[PDB]
Amino acid sequence: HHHHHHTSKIEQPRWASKDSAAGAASTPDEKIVLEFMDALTSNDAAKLIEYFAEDTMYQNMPLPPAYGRDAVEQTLAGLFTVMSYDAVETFHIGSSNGLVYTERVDVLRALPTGKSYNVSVLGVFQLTEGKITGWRDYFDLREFEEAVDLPLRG
Amino acid sequence: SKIEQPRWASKDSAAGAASTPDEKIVLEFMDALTSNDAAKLIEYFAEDTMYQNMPLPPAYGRDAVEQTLAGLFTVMSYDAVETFHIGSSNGLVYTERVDVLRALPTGKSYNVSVLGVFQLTEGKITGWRDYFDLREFEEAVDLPLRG
Ligand SMILES: O[C@H]1CCCC[C@@H]1O
Ligand SMILES: O[C@H]1CCCC[C@@H]1O
Ligand SMILES: [Cl-]
Ligand SMILES: [K+]
Ligand SMILES: [K+]
Ligand SMILES: [K+]
Ligand SMILES: [K+]
Ligand code: NI
Ligand code: NI
Ligand code: NI
Repeated sequence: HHHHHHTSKIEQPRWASKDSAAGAASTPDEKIVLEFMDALTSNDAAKLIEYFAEDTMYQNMPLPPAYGRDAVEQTLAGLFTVMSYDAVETFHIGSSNGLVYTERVDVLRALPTGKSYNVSVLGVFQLTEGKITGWRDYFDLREFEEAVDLPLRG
Repeated sequence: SKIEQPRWASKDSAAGAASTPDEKIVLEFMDALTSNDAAKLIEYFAEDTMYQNMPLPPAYGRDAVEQTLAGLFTVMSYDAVETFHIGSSNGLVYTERVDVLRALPTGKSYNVSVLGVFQLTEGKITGWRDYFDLREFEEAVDLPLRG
């Protein structure tokens, strides 16, 4: 067992547009996505999975995709066993053609190690009738792993 | 040596097409990338810009950006950049794409899954940030970039 380490709080980057609309909802889809982000910090897969279509998809890119609502829940749940969302901060959101884009920092705690880390993520969401048909997050896995002693690949 | 379109790519035939003047530019900026000319690419940038491949430190200012590009270009070159999804809002443009990248010391290639954001002011880039996993690139082409 290891104590919860300090949770370093979130830098507001120099490149963060200070047009305060850039990080604000503008479509019903965008509104949904932002709401979904807020749900992450609940670390509850049953809460999250309701946002998804049956015919959906989910992938942290340095990690294998989950195809199908059933696969996605397993992946989500799997993740929630070694890590936990403390905070999700979306600097920029935007949409087009059914896709929504979020520039974020996620604040995560590796459960086994108790270590915390702030992750630069750019995610894309696909919606269809208010339901997530795809969710893909882009980030660098090695530096999260190293930061919190949690080898996640393989 | 091609790029297969992944089963999750929007079949919306507009999704990957440039939709606004800012998105036309970004799409052009990336054909320009296969030139692998830092001197040319910097044309698209404003003086008050920044550039970061997020696994690597940011480059602030146009001269930094150019140099960091030039440096990158010493060890690698693009061969292709296919863009599946493109969209925008509030002067930011997002691209989901695949960069085929070749390592100059080893000759080995790797297709990189990328999601990038661009900030434009009056048709000039004032921010370009690519999100991707660095490790699987290195491991693929045997070219370390973050010791
Ligand atoms: O932001 C990412 C980082 C860690 C894996 C899941 C999360 O969605
Ligand atoms: O697309 C990325 C992948 C390799 C590092 C630089 C490039 O911009
Ligand atoms: Cl799909
Ligand atoms: K700047
Ligand atoms: K917005
Ligand atoms: K839009
Ligand atoms: K488009
Ligand atoms: Ni231990
Ligand atoms: Ni301890
Ligand atoms: Ni501590």
